[PDB]
Amino acid sequence: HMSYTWTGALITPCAAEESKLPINALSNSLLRHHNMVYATTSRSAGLRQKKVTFDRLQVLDDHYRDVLKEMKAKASTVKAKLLSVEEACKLTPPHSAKSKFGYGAKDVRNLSSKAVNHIHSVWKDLLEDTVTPIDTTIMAKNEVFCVQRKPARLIVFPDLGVRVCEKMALYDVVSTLPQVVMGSSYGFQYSPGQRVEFLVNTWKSKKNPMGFSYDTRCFDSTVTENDIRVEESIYQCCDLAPEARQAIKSLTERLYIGGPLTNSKGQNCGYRRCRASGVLTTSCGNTLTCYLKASAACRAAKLQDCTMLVNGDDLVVICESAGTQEDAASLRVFTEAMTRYSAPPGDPPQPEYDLELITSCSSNVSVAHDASGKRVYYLTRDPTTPLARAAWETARHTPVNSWLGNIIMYAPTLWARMILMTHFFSILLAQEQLEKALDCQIYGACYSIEPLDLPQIIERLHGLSAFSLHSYSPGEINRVASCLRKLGVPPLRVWRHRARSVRARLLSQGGRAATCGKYLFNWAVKTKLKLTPIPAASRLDLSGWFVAGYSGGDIYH
Ligand SMILES: CNC(=O)c1c(-c2ccc(F)cc2)oc2cc(N(CCO)S(C)(=O)=O)c(C3CC3)cc12
Repeated sequence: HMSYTWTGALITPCAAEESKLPINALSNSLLRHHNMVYATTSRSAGLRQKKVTFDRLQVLDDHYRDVLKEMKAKASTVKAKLLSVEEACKLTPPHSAKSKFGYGAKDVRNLSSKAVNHIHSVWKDLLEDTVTPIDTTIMAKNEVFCVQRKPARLIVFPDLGVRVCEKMALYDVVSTLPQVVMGSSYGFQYSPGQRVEFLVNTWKSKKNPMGFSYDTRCFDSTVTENDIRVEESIYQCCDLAPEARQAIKSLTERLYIGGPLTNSKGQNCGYRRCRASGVLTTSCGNTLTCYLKASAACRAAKLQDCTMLVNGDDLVVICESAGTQEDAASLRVFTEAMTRYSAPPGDPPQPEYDLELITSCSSNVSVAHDASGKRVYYLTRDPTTPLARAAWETARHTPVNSWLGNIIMYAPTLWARMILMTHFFSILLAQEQLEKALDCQIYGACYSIEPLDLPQIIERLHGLSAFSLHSYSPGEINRVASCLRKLGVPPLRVWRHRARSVRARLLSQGGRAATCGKYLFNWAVKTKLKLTPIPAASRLDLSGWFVAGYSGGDIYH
């Protein structure tokens, strides 16, 4: 019962891959220790293949089937619609990988007849054939990290035509079902501000709160055929159009449960029997499956008043404490239950008695103070990976601008405000590209965003306090400072100095540029302006934003 079988054909690249940090005239203004930053390449895919390849065994008990019955009871209340071809086509990213069959993402988005004709033929075939495995391309991801080296992650995805049909059958399902089935535990529903609020209120809801993060070793590889059938049975509880049901069963049999792996050069690389990383249902399936198993394991471990927070394969549980020694015992029982369900941990879970000491999705809760002095809670992280990618993006144009994503999702943080906003607005001012829309990612979904609209977006995801936070905590300041020394990034005082320059330059352009200077950089100056609610922030249609996650899902807004 192996996650993968392999032929020995290599996972080949699509193009030239750089492993070393590109340097330009801007590089040393951000980061001087360039040998610390690297990009993963297909060269390391061979190592990743070994890591992700193992036997899965599953022992399913009454807690499991009990939780699944409840999950299905809530699933049965969901009505989901089929998307039209044209609705699905406009959800396709502009630089989504082109079809093998003679069209690309822009053909799809323009509703070109060749594209649409092929998509109708793929759909007709899904309705007619519920057995034939669907081909997938396997590729190494190119992502940037700091040293102390990870191997390349693997992306497995079907043809463009198939991807549009997934949207047609399942987009409304994966968008509406997870909140209904999991309620407040479904993490992708929250803005970062709503998410902190939920965590703190949940932490406060307990008499003696304890919490842990539970992170599964190679989650996609732990997902069995049973797990993918159980997900399908949940989707099928929904009130669906008959073609949707058939297409969902076809996509499950032929794509989701498994299939042949082909490289970029067309060679058969092997065969998948676990989760594909680049299908529509990756995030939702993972979130459901992770919730099912973890809720069941809570019951096996008799944890009092478990609150789950689940996003994909990331899981935090906050529950009632039984004292440190017994909590420790209980976590091992939790871990014992999860492992039996084929979800063992990378690192064993540790109980925590301070909300700020729990880390999941690389992030933790911390505290600062707003204008009035009142404490505000916010999500932050070690800035190392964000900064290493900022350094890469200073010298190379990338299809996803992590700096922009990081400004949006960590806008209230010290390091995003002082370093990322300062640095990238300076570059944008110099190139006169403040109004140029840039592709970025929030919860795995693709967004095209104009840097000038950041103040609006930040106010909506965080509120006006994002522009007013101060008196950050000694622990947080310490981590950032230490990261800046390790990477060879100038100290925070240099950034305050440059921010005043950036601020004045932005004000000197007037308009939306001036708004950016006023709101984003008010922290930089001594005589603080008063920051009132932004007129335009109310106008912005933030629907699609924070209903669900779509990591690997090939979704654009
Ligand atoms: C189950 N885990 C969670 O819900 C998350 C926690 C977390 C929870 C409890 C805790 F004690 C410490 C941290 O922090 C997060 C940050 C992000 N973001 C970053 C995505 O990498 S963000 C800052 O955009 O909100 C996300 C995004 C993926 C939805 C999810 C979580």
